[PDB]
Amino acid sequence: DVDKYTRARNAGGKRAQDCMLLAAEGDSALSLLRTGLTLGKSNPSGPSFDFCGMISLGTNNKVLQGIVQVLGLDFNCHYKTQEERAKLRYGCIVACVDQDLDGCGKILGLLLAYFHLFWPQLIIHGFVKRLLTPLIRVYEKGKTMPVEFYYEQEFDAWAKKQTSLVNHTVKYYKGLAAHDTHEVKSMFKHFDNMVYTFTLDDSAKELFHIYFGGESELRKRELCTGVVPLTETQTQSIHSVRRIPCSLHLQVDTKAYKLDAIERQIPNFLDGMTRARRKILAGGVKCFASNNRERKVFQFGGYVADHMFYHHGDMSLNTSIIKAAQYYPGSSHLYPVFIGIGSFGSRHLGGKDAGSPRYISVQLASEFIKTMFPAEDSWLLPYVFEDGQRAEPEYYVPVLPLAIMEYGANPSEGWKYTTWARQLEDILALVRAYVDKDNPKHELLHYAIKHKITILPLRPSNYNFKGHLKRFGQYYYSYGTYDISEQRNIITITELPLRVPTVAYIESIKKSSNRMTFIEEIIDYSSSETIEILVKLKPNSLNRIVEEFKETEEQDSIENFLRLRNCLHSHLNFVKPKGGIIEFNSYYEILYAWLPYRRELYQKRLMREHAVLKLRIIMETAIVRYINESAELNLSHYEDEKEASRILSEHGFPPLNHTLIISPEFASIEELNQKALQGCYTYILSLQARELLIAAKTRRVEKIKKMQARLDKVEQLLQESPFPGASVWLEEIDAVEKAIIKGRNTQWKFH
Amino acid sequence: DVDKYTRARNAGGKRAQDCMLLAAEGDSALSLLRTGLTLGKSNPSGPSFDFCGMISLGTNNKVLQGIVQVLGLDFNCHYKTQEERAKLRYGCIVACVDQDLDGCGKILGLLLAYFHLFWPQLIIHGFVKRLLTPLIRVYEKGKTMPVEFYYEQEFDAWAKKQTSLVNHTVKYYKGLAAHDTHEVKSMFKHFDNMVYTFTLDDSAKELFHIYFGGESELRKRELCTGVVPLTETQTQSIHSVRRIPCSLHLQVDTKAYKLDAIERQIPNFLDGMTRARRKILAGGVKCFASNNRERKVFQFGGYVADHMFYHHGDMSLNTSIIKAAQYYPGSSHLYPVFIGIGSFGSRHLGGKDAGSPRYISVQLASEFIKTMFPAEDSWLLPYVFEDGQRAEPEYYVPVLPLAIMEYGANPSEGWKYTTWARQLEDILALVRAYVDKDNPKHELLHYAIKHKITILPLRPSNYNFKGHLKRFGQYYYSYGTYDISEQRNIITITELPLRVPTVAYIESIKKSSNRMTFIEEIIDYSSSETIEILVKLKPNSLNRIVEEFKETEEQDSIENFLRLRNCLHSHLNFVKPKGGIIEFNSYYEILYAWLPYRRELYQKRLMREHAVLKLRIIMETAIVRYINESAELNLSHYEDEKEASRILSEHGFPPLNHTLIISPEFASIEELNQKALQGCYTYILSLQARELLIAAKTRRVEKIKKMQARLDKVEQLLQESPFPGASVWLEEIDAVEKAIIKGRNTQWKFH
Repeated sequence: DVDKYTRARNAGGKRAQDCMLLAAEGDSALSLLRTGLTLGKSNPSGPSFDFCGMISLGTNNKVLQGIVQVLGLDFNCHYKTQEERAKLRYGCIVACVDQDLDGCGKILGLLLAYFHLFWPQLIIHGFVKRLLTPLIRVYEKGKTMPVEFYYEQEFDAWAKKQTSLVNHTVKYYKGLAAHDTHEVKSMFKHFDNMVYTFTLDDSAKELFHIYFGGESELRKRELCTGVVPLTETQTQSIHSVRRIPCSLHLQVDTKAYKLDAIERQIPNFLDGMTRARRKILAGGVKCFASNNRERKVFQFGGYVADHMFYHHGDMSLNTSIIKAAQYYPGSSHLYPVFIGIGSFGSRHLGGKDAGSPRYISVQLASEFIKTMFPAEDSWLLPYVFEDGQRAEPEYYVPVLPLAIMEYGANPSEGWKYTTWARQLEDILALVRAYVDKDNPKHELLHYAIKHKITILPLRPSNYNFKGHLKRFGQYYYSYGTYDISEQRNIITITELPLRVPTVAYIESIKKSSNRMTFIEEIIDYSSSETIEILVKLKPNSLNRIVEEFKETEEQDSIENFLRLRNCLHSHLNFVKPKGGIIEFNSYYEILYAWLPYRRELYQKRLMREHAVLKLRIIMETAIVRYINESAELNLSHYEDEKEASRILSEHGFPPLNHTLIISPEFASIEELNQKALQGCYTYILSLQARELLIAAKTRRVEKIKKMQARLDKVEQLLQESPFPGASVWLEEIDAVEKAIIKGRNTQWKFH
Repeated sequence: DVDKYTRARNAGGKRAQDCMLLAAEGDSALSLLRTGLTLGKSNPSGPSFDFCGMISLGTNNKVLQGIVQVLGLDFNCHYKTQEERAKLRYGCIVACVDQDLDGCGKILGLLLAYFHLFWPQLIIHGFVKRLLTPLIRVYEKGKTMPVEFYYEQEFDAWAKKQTSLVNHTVKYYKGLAAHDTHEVKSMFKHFDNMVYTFTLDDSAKELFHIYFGGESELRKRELCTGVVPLTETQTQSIHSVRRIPCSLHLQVDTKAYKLDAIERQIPNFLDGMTRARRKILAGGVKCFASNNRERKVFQFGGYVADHMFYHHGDMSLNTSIIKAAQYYPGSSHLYPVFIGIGSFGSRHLGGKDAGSPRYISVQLASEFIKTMFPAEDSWLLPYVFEDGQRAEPEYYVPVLPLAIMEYGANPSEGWKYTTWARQLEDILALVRAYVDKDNPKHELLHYAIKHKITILPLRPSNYNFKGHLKRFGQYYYSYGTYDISEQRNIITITELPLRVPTVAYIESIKKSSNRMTFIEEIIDYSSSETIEILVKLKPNSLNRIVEEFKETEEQDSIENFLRLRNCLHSHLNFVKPKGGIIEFNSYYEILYAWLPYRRELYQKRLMREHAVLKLRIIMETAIVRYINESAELNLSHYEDEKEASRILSEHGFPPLNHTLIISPEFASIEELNQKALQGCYTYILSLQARELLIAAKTRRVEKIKKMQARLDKVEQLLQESPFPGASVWLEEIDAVEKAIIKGRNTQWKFH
């Protein structure tokens, strides 16, 4: 009487120990198992419904009770003896789960933890097993049998010794549903050698406690370093004899699931955005690069999912896109990525009153984005590859540290992550002092970096805030403003605390029975982006209010009667670039850690530009040479490109990689050098007729002069006193500041 | 004490009749109203929270009770006198809703119906009003004031008398959230003249009954003709004095909402697909046109939303994409649009056991789609324009009628539309008889079309069905198969009825108490795409079953004890091309109606091909002429394109529209003629250097000969005995049949 349970024919009988129970993650996995278990004559030696059943994974848990019932497990008894283990209705249980994060690692980790908590001996004696399907298959043209890898590292090692992947197709199978019909048949042909047994080692005892249940502050230490992939020796030992240590599964598969959940809520300290928000920014740059023509939010959401591999659903995608374009006092973005065209929400509902994505249009803030996130060094960043395809970068390195300049909050599902934006002027002073060698505090600040002296101040931003920011002890408090009307017995609230929604604030007063004894009517006549709230007092309650809140030094009676004060508690917990959690004591430490990344990115931006510019000078010089000699190198008298290319070679024209020189993209300098000069003469054969005109040639000649002048400039930029590219960094800070000032003069509309 | 209610300052007082209550559709609309009502000094004469309140639209309805409470309405009293109407707390109620289908038409239609049912006099005396915001604004470069239209007909009339729209930007505001900050201020500057009053006329009484309540069978006749837009005279009368008749609102706004809901679940009879599925097919053709490289379902879903204006959410989009690629016995698609790579579901769960769109990849069935939906006549179809941008076509006209060859369910109401796929051989015989003049039944069939004689048979498809299709009376029945094991008292079900899921079938037997008295265990050992179910009988129940189901002549005792019979009930209700619902008595009537559309599409396909081919011959001849004279017309000795174009003109080279001739796109013959010969010389100036080679010229010269030969062929095709393009239609049927046969030899994998 167990739902989605297909019993084996021999289950519970004399051959019960020969039977295996397949635990599938869901209905799709069950369909795959049913296909494999019913191959019949096509797979004579493979498993069938003889000695093999299926159960769906879907003490109080109902699905776990079904597994116990079908297996005949008893909680009190310890299966320390073979005779006792023979009482079970199945020989073993095999988990068939996806090889993704919400697969093995969470579903399989819980299953291992459940067995480890109650029946540790079953894991010791090999009762719990796992189905390890291939993760990557490489298909080559002309070959029907692919090369299959069970780990990412194995494919990487194999790809190193290939020197060519143009004729190889690489497909990722991170879920059971990804396997095609012919692949399912192949796996069940060798079903025996893809069943792996779990072993309980000494390290698994504490690891199970850390990742499942128990006290915190021990799981936190684990999640502060990142995931270490299994080495080649470890994988080979797993493959040599098909036994997977429980510790190895927990510290790779389960930790990666834990880190992924955190990375969805806590941003990287380099750019101050999460992976979901980084996909939107990366997708936003691509979508609006050609033309900054406004798109509907749902239309742009489709672009991000199609290009940036966003698979978490449009509900979260549209919400995150809308939040990226909201601009109001108290919004999470002081400098929104997008320009909001329509009603994107107000401070009164905390941004929850945004319009529908169907009618709401979005547009990239081109002036701010192109200066804060330069496109030149976006090729130089490390990138995330999802199923072998390039996705949003691992992190951005903006001109100014966005993790410091914005407002960030997160629900208490892990580290708290509260961030309060610092002043733009304070941030500019610190960065300019670090970069400008003529700054009076340049030497002082550099010496302070290595000694943590924080010579310059970082203060909370008070932009779009008509209140007071006061510091008492070690905390800042934001105060609202109010007006008292003695004649008509009205207290008018003209400003709320820094990030307090209006509607939620009204409910806070209304749910306070003590304060409602002095008031009878609250009317919210506030405009958009401005607070003006009518509080109707009782006829003689104004004097009673003063004597009930005592007017402490930090908070006035009205500021106590009306909750017009809040503490700016900051929890500076971020995600490291290589993975893990880093905790910062102060806002300066975040800025100090971001400085080396931006400093080194400028250095490697000029090195690549120097290499690219040198190649482009060679190519444009050859093109100009052809235009002058095109009349007497009249290619119309030659049969085809092969003959034309031979003629060009005999005249000394250099063979070049046309596409690589035009668009180097994500090419390293050493990769660029070994491929640029090894090409063809397409850069000549693809020249249009309009390019041979006198004016067209003259513009090309002038372009060569500019590159040669720019080439000498780049060499000077590399030999700079503070560090290479320091002057480039300084002028880009000014450009960012002008964009921010222009965006603040408007309502982040820019036109 | 009403939620989301902002009372006016003068509401309920002496100036209560001067106050107006704004009823907003949602929170986003409320934010827009708050912005407008609090402009203050910027809008001195505009409305403020004086004499104006806001209420949210969200007897038993809680939201309607709030409106009654704030307005002080009494159900029993009839507001036939001015003195009685003065008791209301507000002078009037104004509905602020989106100008889309799920705006005015549904929310506003229900509000009008609610007032009409209880207080008809309020509508008569003008208590119920509407805020009519601009629907379309046209912005011209250099002008800050746009041209605003409240109806799409007004914009169409205005666009007719415009020379060009190259310097005009057209934006659609179908929701209140679409209005930008500067547009909201402009609307509230003239708030008075955008408030329209509803009037109750004689025709509104039955229209309110038809569209709201009143059982049915009277609304069906209304929804069988399509929406008639308001004429110019009607709109001008509405604008002259701002009064909107209730009948006009119901017959346009409310009716369009009703038709849109039906069109989301009932397909068009020309292509047998709904608007949502047509977007996926149209998006699928675009996405996989360049390369049929497989993409994840969520990735492809993003493409459809971004390009085909699919705004109904990824939950329905991913489900519809998966259904379009499912191929199993009993699936809705006998000829799926896509190739399913992965686990897309099985017959056991009725396709509900599909894999997650994250791990599931999709690919276009290029061979079948390119033949069933030719790309050459997809330019000629009428197209849907959403917010002024081209979307999926209004309908497709395939080579064979897809509305007849597939299975339709319509699970949720909607005229109980149901279709059972007809035999492919029968359909081919009918269409070939109509098209082939040498067919023995060609003359007989043509006589039958105008007399409804249905000489040829149309039988239900039995493909992928190991059962029996029997006809008793006027209905077909599908029978499953079973095997009885006398020795072990086991009944084995080897086949189910036509579209009966396995899991749901098992529950049907288990929920039958009388049937469960004869059995104790049902085991589903069935493979994928094959039924094999173990039914364990009671030790002495085989004989009792025979005597308890009476052995009907039509239905066997076991076929009665086990529900192995189902009736193929079909309700052939479809959507007309121009809108509305058409009811078909038989399957051949649907084929007869589809024939003229496919016949005329071939005629206009050859007309446009004849025009395009004539232009391309001129352009290629000029290009070939230039290549021969390129050495003598050495353009390298001229300054710019302007000088080069002048030289080309002096040599007799014709000016041509390069882009239009190469890619005519959605251009009519008359539009093509007036624009093709009016252009620049880019077709010469954009020629690459590789095009001047001897082999390149020779291929171009041979291409001209093929077009000239093809031009004479097209002229012969237009003068054909049955009708123009009959032979083209005949040979395209063969191509479709080969694609279908090839797709059936594989599992619709084509590999």
